[PDB]
Amino acid sequence: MDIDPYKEFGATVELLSFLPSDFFPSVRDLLDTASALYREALESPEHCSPHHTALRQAILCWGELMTLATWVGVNLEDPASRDLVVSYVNTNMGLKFRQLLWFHISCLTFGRETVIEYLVSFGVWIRTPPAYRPPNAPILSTLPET
Amino acid sequence: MDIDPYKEFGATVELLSFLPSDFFPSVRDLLDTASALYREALESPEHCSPHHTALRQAILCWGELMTLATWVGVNLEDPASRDLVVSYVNTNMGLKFRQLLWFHISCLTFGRETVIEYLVSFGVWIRTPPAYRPPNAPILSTLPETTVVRR
Amino acid sequence: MDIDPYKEFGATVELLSFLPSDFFPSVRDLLDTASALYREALESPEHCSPHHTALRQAILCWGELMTLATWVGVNLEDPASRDLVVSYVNTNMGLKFRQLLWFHISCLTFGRETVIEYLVSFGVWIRTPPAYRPPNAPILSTL
Amino acid sequence: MDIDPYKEFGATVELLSFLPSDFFPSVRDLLDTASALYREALESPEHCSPHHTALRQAILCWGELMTLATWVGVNLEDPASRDLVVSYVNTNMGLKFRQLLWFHISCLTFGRETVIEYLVSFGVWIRTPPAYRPPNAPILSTL
Amino acid sequence: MDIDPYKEFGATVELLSFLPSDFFPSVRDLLDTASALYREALESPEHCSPHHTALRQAILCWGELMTLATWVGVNLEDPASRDLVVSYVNTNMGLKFRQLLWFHISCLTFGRETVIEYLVSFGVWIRTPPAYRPPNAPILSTLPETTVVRR
Amino acid sequence: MDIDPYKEFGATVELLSFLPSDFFPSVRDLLDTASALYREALESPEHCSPHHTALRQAILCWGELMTLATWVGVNLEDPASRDLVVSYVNTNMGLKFRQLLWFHISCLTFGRETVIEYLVSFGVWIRTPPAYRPPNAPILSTLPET
Repeated sequence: MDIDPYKEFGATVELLSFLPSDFFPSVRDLLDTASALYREALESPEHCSPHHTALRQAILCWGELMTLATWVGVNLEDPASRDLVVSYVNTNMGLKFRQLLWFHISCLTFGRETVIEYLVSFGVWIRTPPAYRPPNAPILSTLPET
Repeated sequence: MDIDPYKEFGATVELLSFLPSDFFPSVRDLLDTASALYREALESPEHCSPHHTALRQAILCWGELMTLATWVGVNLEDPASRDLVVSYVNTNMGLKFRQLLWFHISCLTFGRETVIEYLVSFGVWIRTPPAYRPPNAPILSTLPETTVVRR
Repeated sequence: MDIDPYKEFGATVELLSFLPSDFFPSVRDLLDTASALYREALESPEHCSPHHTALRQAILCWGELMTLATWVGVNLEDPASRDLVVSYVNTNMGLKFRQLLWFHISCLTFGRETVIEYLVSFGVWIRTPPAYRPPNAPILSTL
Repeated sequence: MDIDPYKEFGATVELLSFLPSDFFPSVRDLLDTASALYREALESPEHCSPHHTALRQAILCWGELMTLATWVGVNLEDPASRDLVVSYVNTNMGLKFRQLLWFHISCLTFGRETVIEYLVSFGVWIRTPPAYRPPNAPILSTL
Repeated sequence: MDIDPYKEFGATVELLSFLPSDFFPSVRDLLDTASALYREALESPEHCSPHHTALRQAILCWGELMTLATWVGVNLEDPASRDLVVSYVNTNMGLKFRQLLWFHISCLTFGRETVIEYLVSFGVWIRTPPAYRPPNAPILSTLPETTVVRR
Repeated sequence: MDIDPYKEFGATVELLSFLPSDFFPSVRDLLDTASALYREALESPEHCSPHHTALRQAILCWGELMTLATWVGVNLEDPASRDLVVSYVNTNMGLKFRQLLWFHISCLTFGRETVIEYLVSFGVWIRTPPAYRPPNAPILSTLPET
């Protein structure tokens, strides 16, 4: 079908592409963050959020992708095609997967509407010329002010 | 017909004339901003606002200009004239379209009165020689001058 | 973004396609009509209507296109490429621009709904084979 | 002073420009129509209407012009200059005078607003290209 | 008659002398600003304010001076004296006109008391020697610089 | 812009041109009259009228024009162009300046509406043939009748 995973939460693939691709963290860092913070909740029998549900699904999808990478590295003799497919998996699919993981984790942490507003503001700040914008790049924090 | 596109919305050409050419982002950046923010409203059959209407019209003009640039690059085997026309289109007319798109988008985003007050203050800042003015120009943003998002 | 300009006004490119391209008046005649009727309203500092807004936008766009044509005729030495560019601007782009001007002006004048029923009725009259097509084609009026 | 005569009545020179010059009837036919319909009102000692006032003024102006033509034909010996002046008076000035007479008479007859919508509708019909221009052009009536 | 055009409004020539002569913008930029956001009032038949009245008078004087410059460039076959007169008019006579225009425009926009206290504060900032002079100077502005607005 | 200085008071350049140009007094006489009558008010920090404001502005404009004439007479060696520019300043610009000064001073003295009515009546009297008009030319006075 024509399914946008972000629209049920209030965003779009176009909105998450409004940001650079080099901005999103690594799949490993995102998974470590998730395991550090929301592990008990993801491993629980209760849903506890659509965010939690989608996050479980994405984590398992990426685990299957890593299993595929390993099966390739083993059963494929051609080093060219081997490394080629592995690079494809790690980069092209990893980009979307870390987009999704970042979105859901940042939502759970700070706030869904907050994350959406941050997407918009950062995508505008990056396209604004430097002299006519704030110097520091936007960022999300849970550390209150004084 | 002596028409000012900004007089309808309360601004004026002489008011935006003080904005340098380096202040406006690229046409592509502005179009991406619009398509990411107000796309479902621009593609909507409802007159959401005059800003939306003018934005649609400007986007379509720019699409036709891109079509023209492509047709030129194809049908003009004279590289000199071809590149010359393409540069004119992308620079001189692109400047006006950047101006217009930026005005309408910034209005939709922040507030029309806010944008107009910002333009006034920025004209004041830019008309001043550099020595007798602060180094950093005014900034229009929904964020604080410190870019941090809690909640 | 695929932005149909006539969607917010209740029509579509596929709906105006009922009209041929040779049916539309000249940009000059359309602009003369506009300047004769709605000049003071287009020069006005008010959102008189969305049609007024779009009409201002289109007029300024066409003015910039004429500026382009003149700048070309001046700064370009190759007469072949010069004439090619000028003819393209005048004909191909002018087609869409007079489509738009005609639509919005006919709206202002006769009614948006009236223009829409005119479009459908002209589509009927043109789909009609010639043997049974009446000579007097549809047209707008107020009398 | 730039005094548009049709402004106080709701039209403009640019609006009547929609009408060609060969479209207007002859001064003689217009005056015959006036004398057949509104003669007793124009000879009346009352401000029947601003149209009546302007019509009286125009008729007297044209009468003085005819007097000029006759005085020329009498007192001028150079037939070249005589014919030149007479032709100029009859054609160039007669054009404006029959414009004015037609406007005011059609007002009296059918309605000022009706005349205005007629002007705009005729502008449409004439901007229309011939292939899609209906043969039957707009016209005023009461039936 | 000692006619200080600024004491009618609360200032003086000596109060505006705090501002250097190179601080004032161009006559053309000032005219564009006026035409942009006070014109409908300037052309009105109503006494909007003494600022408006004095501004009308100054604009008309400057228009007549431009007329004079043109008439000179036309009727003076001596290019030397021609350019001399033209440069005098453009620079020496125009300095005072742009002083006056800046004053009245800024008083119409940001207020009169604000402009006066701004003159005072800028006089302080400029009397201050450079080693102890802050980088940023007083700059008239309704908008705070880092204005992050979310809607 | 398109600015008429007389319309904010209720007159026009066309209305002040409705009178002859040889009718207006000299700039010197007008300035002497102003200094004799309204000097304290023009030198005061209070506005006291739009008339007073415009009059101050015009006086200073004419002072700058005289300064220009002097600077010319000094720095210009060519006597032809020197006298030419000086005559232009004195005559062409002086005409408008004395029109303005006369208008504002007569307003302050007698009455704005009175001055307007006088403009109209005098411009009609001058164009009327002599035999069919009053013989004496109109004039403004503050001297009441008996």
